[PDB]
Amino acid sequence: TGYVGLKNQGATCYMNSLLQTLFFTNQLRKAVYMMPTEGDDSSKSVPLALQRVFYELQHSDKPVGTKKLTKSFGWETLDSFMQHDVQELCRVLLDNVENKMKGTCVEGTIPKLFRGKMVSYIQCKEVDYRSDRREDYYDIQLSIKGKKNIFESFVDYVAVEQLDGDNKYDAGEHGLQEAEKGVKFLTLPPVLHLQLMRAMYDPQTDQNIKINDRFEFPEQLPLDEFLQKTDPKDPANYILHAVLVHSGDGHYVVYLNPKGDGKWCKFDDDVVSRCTKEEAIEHNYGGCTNAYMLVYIRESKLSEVLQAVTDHDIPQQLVERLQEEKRIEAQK
Ligand SMILES: COc1cnccc1-c1ccc(C(=O)N2CC[C@@H](C(=O)N3CCC(O)(Cn4cnc5c(ccn5C)c4=O)CC3)[C@H](c3ccccc3)C2)s1
Repeated sequence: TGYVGLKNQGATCYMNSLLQTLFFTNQLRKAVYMMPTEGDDSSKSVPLALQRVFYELQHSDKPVGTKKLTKSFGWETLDSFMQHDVQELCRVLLDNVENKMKGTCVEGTIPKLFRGKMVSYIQCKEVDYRSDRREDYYDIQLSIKGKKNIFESFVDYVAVEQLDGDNKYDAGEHGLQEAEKGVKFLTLPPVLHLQLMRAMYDPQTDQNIKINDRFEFPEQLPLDEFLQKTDPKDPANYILHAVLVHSGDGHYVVYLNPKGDGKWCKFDDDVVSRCTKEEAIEHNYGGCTNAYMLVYIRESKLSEVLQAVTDHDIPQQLVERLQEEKRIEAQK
């Protein structure tokens, strides 16, 4: 493979899977390295700690650890991971980084990479009144129960809902109204984080029940037909980068093809093996082991996103600090 694993330090669950997905977002990695953590607290700093994991992933020949990172964002006490969805762990990390990059030359990399735009509208069926609000989004949550595949989930996602008796829209001056609500996509970003809604509410066992149902997703994904305006110059065609997997009800795993080239690996904690396309994609449709999150890259943008990273893409200042820091760790 040429690729190093992560040590599975706590019940950090999905974290290793997420870290790897993020690491192989090369345009993100190289921005991360440029963050000015010169005088950042060694242990309190989330942005430092991420630089450390990345550094190590790029250099270590031996499984990489996460303790200082876990501690940094204070997710240690058991339940810290269970209580949160994978996209929340993402948000925490990216938000920290987004903010650290403020006032620098790499200011703006996060939104640049992950933020798409969207419109929620309410349209009264009988009256002229229409509310329009554009929203930003860094990730998309798809319904799967009773959907075959991505297309059916996306369909549902932009589906029109009717606001009738009881759910009647309060149209302000025009009282209650039969009205229809929907969402529609203005843009998609270079990198597309999709989460599949496999946990749902239990009015019985009162826990999060996992839906192991088959759900189908393609290696290539066209989305122009979900846009308002399409663009000939750059269509919304997406390339499958990463499949975050979970089996049971739990072991966590992630398949990547880091260069987007269909050369897949399986990343299970310390153990990284090359794997077949089948093992990565169809084998994880489900029906138990199955995907819960996908990562697509916009074909047009692959080469900037997955731009090559050299060892000289780490500031030598940063290297110095980490090397010293590693050295001083000398147990009798
Ligand atoms: C015995 O306890 C242990 C001891 N030692 C180590 C580990 C444990 C464990 C304890 C519990 C484990 C477990 O099995 N859990 C808990 C976490 C949970 C998890 O990893 N999640 C991330 C993916 C997730 O966010 C995806 N997602 C995001 N947003 C959503 C939905 C649905 C609606 N919305 C708005 C959604 O499904 C769901 C939660 C697991 C899971 C996996 C797949 C599908 C559903 C749910 C279920 S493992």
